Amino acid sequence: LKKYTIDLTERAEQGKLDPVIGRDEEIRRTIQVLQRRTKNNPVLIGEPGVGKTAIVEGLAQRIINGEVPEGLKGRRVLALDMGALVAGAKYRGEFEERLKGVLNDLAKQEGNVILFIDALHTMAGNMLKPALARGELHCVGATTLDEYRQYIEKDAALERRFQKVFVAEPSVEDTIAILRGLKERYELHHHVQITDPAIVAAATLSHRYIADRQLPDKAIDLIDEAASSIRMQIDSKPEELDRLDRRIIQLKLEQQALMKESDEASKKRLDMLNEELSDKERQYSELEEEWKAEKASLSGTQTIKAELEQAKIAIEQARRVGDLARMSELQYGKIPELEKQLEAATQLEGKTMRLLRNKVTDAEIAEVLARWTGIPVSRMMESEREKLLRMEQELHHRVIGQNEAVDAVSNAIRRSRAGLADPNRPIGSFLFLGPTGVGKTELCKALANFMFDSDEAMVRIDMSEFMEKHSVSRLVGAPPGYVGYEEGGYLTEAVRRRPYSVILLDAVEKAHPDVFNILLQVLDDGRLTDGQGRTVDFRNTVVIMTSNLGVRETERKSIGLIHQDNSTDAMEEIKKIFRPEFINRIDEVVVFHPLGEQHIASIAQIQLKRLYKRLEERGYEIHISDEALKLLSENGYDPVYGARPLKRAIQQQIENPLAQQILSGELVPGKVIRLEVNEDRIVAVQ
Amino acid sequence: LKKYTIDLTERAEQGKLDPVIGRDEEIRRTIQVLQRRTKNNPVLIGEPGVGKTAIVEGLAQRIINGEVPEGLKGRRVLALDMGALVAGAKYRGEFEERLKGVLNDLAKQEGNVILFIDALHTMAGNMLKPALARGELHCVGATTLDEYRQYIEKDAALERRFQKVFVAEPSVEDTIAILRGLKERYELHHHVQITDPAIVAAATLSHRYIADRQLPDKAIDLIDEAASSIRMQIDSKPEELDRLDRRIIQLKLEQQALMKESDEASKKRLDMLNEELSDKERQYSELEEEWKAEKASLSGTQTIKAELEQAKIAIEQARRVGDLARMSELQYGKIPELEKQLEAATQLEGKTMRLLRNKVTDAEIAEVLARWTGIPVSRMMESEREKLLRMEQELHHRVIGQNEAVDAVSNAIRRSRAGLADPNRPIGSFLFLGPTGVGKTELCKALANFMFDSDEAMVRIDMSEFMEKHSVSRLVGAPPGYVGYEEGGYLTEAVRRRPYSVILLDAVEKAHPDVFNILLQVLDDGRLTDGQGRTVDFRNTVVIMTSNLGVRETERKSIGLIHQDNSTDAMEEIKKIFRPEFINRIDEVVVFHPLGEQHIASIAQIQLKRLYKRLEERGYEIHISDEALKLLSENGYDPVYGARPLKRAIQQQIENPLAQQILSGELVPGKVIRLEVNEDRIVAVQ
Ligand SMILES: Nc1ncnc2c1ncn2[C@@H]1O[C@H](COP(=O)(O)OP(=O)(O)OP(O)(O)=S)[C@@H](O)[C@H]1O
Ligand SMILES: Nc1ncnc2c1ncn2[C@@H]1O[C@H](COP(=O)(O)OP(=O)(O)OP(O)(O)=S)[C@@H](O)[C@H]1O
Ligand SMILES: Nc1ncnc2c1ncn2[C@@H]1O[C@H](COP(=O)(O)OP(=O)(O)OP(O)(O)=S)[C@@H](O)[C@H]1O
Repeated sequence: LKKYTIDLTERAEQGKLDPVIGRDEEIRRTIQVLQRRTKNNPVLIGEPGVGKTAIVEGLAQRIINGEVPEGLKGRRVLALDMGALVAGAKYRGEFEERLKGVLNDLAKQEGNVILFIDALHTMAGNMLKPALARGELHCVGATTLDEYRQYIEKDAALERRFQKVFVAEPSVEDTIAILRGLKERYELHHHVQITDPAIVAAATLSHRYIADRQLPDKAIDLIDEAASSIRMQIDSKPEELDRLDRRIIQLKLEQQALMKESDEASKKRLDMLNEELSDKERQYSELEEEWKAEKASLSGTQTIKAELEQAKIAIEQARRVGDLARMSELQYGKIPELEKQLEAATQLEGKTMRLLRNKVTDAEIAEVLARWTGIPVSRMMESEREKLLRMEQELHHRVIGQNEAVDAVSNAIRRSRAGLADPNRPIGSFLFLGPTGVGKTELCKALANFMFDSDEAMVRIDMSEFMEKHSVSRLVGAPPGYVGYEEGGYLTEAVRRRPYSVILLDAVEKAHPDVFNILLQVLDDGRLTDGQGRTVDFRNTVVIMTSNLGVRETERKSIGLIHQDNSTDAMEEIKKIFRPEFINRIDEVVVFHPLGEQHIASIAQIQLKRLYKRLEERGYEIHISDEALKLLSENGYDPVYGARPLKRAIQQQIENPLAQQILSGELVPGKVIRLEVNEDRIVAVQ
Repeated sequence: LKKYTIDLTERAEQGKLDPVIGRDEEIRRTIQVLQRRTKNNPVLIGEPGVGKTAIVEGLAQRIINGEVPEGLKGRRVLALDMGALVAGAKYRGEFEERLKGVLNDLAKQEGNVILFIDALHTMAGNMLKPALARGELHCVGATTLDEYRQYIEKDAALERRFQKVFVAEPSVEDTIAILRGLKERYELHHHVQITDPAIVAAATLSHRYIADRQLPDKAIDLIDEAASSIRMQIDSKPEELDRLDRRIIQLKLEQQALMKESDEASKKRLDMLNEELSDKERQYSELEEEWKAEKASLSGTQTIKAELEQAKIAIEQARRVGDLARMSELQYGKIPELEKQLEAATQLEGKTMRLLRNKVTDAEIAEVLARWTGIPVSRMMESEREKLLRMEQELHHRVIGQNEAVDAVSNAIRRSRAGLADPNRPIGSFLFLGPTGVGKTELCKALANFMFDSDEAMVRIDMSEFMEKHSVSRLVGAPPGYVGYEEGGYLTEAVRRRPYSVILLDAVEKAHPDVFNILLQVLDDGRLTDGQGRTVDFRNTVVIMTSNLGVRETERKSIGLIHQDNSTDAMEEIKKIFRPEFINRIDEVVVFHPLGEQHIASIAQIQLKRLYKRLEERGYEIHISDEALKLLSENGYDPVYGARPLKRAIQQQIENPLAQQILSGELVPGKVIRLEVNEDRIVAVQ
């Protein structure tokens, strides 16, 4: 027992370990397990970073304070040491001799040690199950749920002797009570000051966007590491003193260079640099000496921090012994004086700590979490009126015409960012009708590039492939007997990879109606459960649906024809192909129009602009008359596609004779091109 | 104590560590990890040779300069001494005894000395875990990726003990700056001079051809071995001296035989050999003397290297301790003068160096890599445009005929590699018709064997197989839960293995127009989604499509008649059977004709080559009459299948009775065979 167990109550007796904060329902709960005659060995169940070892240790603090119930007193938690057990040796068989010897040793201690085990399922078990079953060994185990189920949930010793009690992770305010629990410990680790929006924003946003790990832990190493970064920033010499310091080192060692001067007559002219030397000396001693004043302020601050910690260790040892006159002479004696000189120190640091910032901001936590997640917290919390009001201009950068669409859609996005919508629905539910490549593709990449900040959030799934009855098994999930019964279909994998994404559904009318029913279910729910066996949320994505029934009616219906016509017979075609309660579950019915010749001209322009970039690579620009712009305007257009042969007319009239000529060497970089017209085409000239 | 530890800091103090170049950021991140109290122990995660130990030692250089922040002021780093554990460990158990005792007197140091351990996955050491749980020491680790992932991913304690730090393989340019750093160390240790394009081209070729190692280490080995080999040339006796040494030692053996003369008219002739001894000994003496002159001057400039480096060491320690008159003494004093007569020595080699060479150049680099890889210096001095011009000639070496294809397609490949169009396209997107066995895969393996230097970049696709809905399931992949998804798409298999491929397609019009549309997605964007759905990028890959619908008119338009008309009536029929989108996708509408009659004779003797090898292995030699060759040309040729029946017509017609005649003994080895013509059969004649 000298070799294999750590007395946790000893380190609690030195105050070497932190107090637990909160979670006394779990503590009392475990106390309600420890009382028990059989199942003397409880099983903690929880995730990493939860606090279960702190449950054990604060339980030991309740032991050493005697605040545990009577009879539970008299026994001492000495937890099983990791790596004292096997431990490390050349042979096999040592493991069982050590197991035996510690069982004889706890046998001769007569229960007065209660034995905690970290990670029960890893640490076999031959001599264990009898002494467990007798109840003589009053140990304690702790593991996770899933690794219990895979270590095993099943077998008779494990389910027999033990009692599983599981926990939750704490709530946001609960984590605030945690950080207000241990913030003094981290402050004397850190010697900084702490803002309250830093910790409530840390718990809230770390709660929201970190789905992997759990409370409290992600908040803990956010606050800890960020505060360490502030320690490194503070404890280094100030950057103005650094930028001065480099040229001042340069003049003081250039002074070393110019003491033994070669020409006292010819290089007597150096005395200007001797005067600048003295000026940099004066301003240098001023800036440095200001920083020494900061060092005196921060030094006295850390002293009254430390002496307040000594007052708290003293008052708590007075709680352990129960010396009440000692408690009064401490709490009236030391504490209010260090409180008032604390407030004088903090108001003085509110005054003169101009250059250095002991206070940490919520903005620091935003920067560190941006360095983990990748999203800037500017994008969370800039002027939301700036981005949300510039959104229309953002669209009319790369999506031309189509004002009604960007209005209704954009306002829907606005009230989505409001939070006024249902948290039991996906974000945006939209139907689009119109030609392809005229801006639909631009709309998807544009909007995912706006909110989801990249074009990658778009997921295209065509429904033209999905015709037969088996199409639902294709895109959703397979039946058994197949690997797709572990894989699922396309959609579940798509949102399964990208939680924050945009879903695109092309030519959606061709499918069987069995598709359309679960389409109604993802319209109602924002959830669906796959062949694999998991629920997949859609509360962080927007479904975008396109059909091509009345797209040969959408080329004509806008602008110049009535929406009641194509709405009547195409909603009638919905009545053939859906029920319009599905239309009740889409949010908007959005219609597009073909482009005016000015739009077509401008998308020819911005289509050329990337070629102007790639000639900016080589060293060229290009000037084009409205004649040749009418050639790309006429040849780049078709009624069936709109803008899709634009690249075709451009490459076929332009890219091949032009870069033909650069493969002839006829074109000199740094000499500008003007694409002047040919006979009836485009030709190139330097 | 003193026995059981290496201090790195006293080594960087005594210059025993190496200077580091350009890794500040991850050092800063490392300090940000090290300032924590828990999980404060970072793990360097990167490939071997990447710079991890150098990051450690350069951090110790910031220690020994005091450049560290005041959070890490005065803290110590001492490296592990495993060899002192086994020093004196006379019996088993004493190793772990000194391990724990050294762990104790380190454990009383308590954070002042911060340990580094490399190769942490190698580290028993379960006993080292609880002292880490106490934090009585402080550690830095360094291991690999999957070592970590099998290492502390399992131990939930150790993932709370540690933390990831990644170091990627750096820029080429900072690696050049690293060589700028230690180039004084390697020129001064290695006695020679090095130019900067040796560093630059060493980085370019070393980065290009060897990715198995990492930066910087491969370039370090190139420079180290390279310049050390130049110094081996300096050591080695020159070639005039050793050729003359051969001639004098033969002159001493032969003349010594002539000195012990017996014959009158034969051996009294020896005086001409004696004056030849006078000649070769004088010339050997003079070239010998000039070699001692070059070794004299080069020895002198080596001494000035040592003297100037002593000025560097003395000025650096002079800047450490701050000895003022020593800094003015050395800086104003030795280093300008030693640079003056240093330039007298480098100018002195600037004239006098005729016999030996000392400056490290790019030819030396190409030699040293040419002696590692065996890849010739011709390959490395090949520019892009060099093989772009050599494409016609080099493929005409293998593939004679089809000058349309090699010349025109060679122009097309120069256009694609040069930058004609949008880079989001496949490199080669054309149509290459022709019957089977007349040059198709011949030209495929020719192409990939030219531009990718191997035949293996090939996959062939049959559209006539692909008439169904499992077509797409075959070539690009079945959906999940379907047959063939285990095979996937064989296209996605070979392209997913080799991204630099050449794709063959066969008889395109027999397929379904889904594959014309999947095909149309291929010819656009330089990409495609597979049956799984993820993108398969095509911008590094040439596709080749045949159609056998011109088979008989291809085999008649083969010898003599121009093959442009095959291309154009191919545009007639194929334009009729297709849509003009796909027609505008392909750039050159090509068709592979069968070879000429004399070219058929060339193919025939090409197959005869290995046969004649087998013959002259045994002393045989077949001559062939051109007429019997012509009978093979009309016989083994198929107007349907080209010359595919020709090979089986060779073995089937002649070779089995040829085996009966060689094996008969009738045909005698050591004798010429001519393929004379006894009757309509071809029968060999001795
Ligand atoms: N409610 C809490 N009160 C105090 N500290 C807590 C609390 N929750 C978590 N912690 C801290 O979070 C860290 C991890 O919790 P632990 O006490 O080690 O238990 P754990 O998360 O279950 O880890 P285990 O038990 O080894 S799997 C410790 O530094 C705890 O002090
Ligand atoms: N910035 C640098 N300046 C100078 N030398 C460097 C630099 N980075 C890497 N090196 C060299 O690269 C060599 C190999 O890298 P290491 O520092 O050993 O880290 P490594 O990736 O762990 O290599 P190992 O030890 O073989 S696993 C070192 O010995 C240095 O000589
Ligand atoms: N242009 C050519 N030059 C020389 N030999 C050729 C040529 N074309 C075909 N051959 C011969 O015919 C054989 C088969 O033709 P290939 O070159 O492979 O064309 P193919 O379409 O792959 O026909 P296969 O291999 O039977 S599917 C080759 O192995 C050669 O022996």
